[PDB]
Amino acid sequence: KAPQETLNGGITDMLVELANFEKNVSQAIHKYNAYRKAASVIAKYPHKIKSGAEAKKLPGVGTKIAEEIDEFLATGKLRKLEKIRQDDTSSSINFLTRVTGIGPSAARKLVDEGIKTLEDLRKNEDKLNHHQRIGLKYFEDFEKRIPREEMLQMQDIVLNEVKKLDPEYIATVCGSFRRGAESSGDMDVLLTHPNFTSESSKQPKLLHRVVEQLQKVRFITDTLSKGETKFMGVCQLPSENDENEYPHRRIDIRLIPKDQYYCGVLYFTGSDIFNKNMRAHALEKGFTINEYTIRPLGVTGVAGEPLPVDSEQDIFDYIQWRYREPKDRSE
DNA sequence: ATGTGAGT
DNA sequence: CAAACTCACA
Ligand code: NA
Ligand code: NA
Ligand code: NA
Ligand code: NA
Repeated sequence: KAPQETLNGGITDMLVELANFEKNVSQAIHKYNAYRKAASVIAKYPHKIKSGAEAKKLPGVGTKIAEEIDEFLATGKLRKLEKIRQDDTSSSINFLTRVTGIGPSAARKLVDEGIKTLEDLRKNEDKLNHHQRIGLKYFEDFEKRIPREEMLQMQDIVLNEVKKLDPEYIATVCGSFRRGAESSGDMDVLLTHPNFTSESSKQPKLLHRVVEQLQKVRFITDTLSKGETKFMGVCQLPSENDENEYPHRRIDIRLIPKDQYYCGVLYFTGSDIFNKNMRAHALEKGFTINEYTIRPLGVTGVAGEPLPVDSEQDIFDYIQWRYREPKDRSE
């Protein structure tokens, strides 16, 4: 058990790095696609590949990748990948990409202009948009881990402010934090209200009222993006008078229809492996579960009509599963 | 009925 | 989990 391999990680590591190079250093979408699928199919392969020709029999694996595998099998390396690794251009592109807001397109532009380091970026803030400038301002903070006792404190300020606005609101911090992790890198809040449903007249101000109120108490300090259903921004714990100021953190807040809430909470509580195991069991029972709904499945293996859900428990009830605590949703 | 770049 | 989905901006 077993579970995943583990058996050809060296090959698949090579191909994924090659894909990332071609996607976002070269502008070569087809090469990127081909490496990605070749990596994915090899990763499923239950035997330790001993030649390029053995890999070649797989669909997705052609002559060029088979030859790269020989070189990598024979030597312990691929010269082509050692050169990419040593390449200043590609390394600079990948570093700049760590800034939230900067992606391959803006990274290519910046490196072509000689912008490669944080210091370089901190001297050319006029080349960046608001998202990227906020990404840069807090670059160090946004790579920092977030202790659990911090997440909890963050939890009951957004939970409390939301209540004092209107007790009808339901807000939940999901992600690994919900499933019990000793640290996260981000806070992921799911928000809803009884008179926003998938059939209703929308009412955009549900999300804005809570965002505004969190800025008002100085929890939210910056905005990366903000629409009628989705907010992404920055928050901070209140510092103690003077002394140590807490690092700034990424927080997302998402408004979801009431009749779709618990499927979202379920889906964004994870974990990824749990989720896969759960939708797999659902299929065994004749149900399909996604982030929005759970639907029965018909004789022809296809049906719909969302089932009523006002609880995580309800989803479990339908697939005849004992309710699983988030605390034990690792697998 | 804008297209792309990003982030999740 | 990739894919689709939001949102920002040129
Ligand atoms: Na990125
Ligand atoms: Na300048
Ligand atoms: Na999280
Ligand atoms: Na996240």
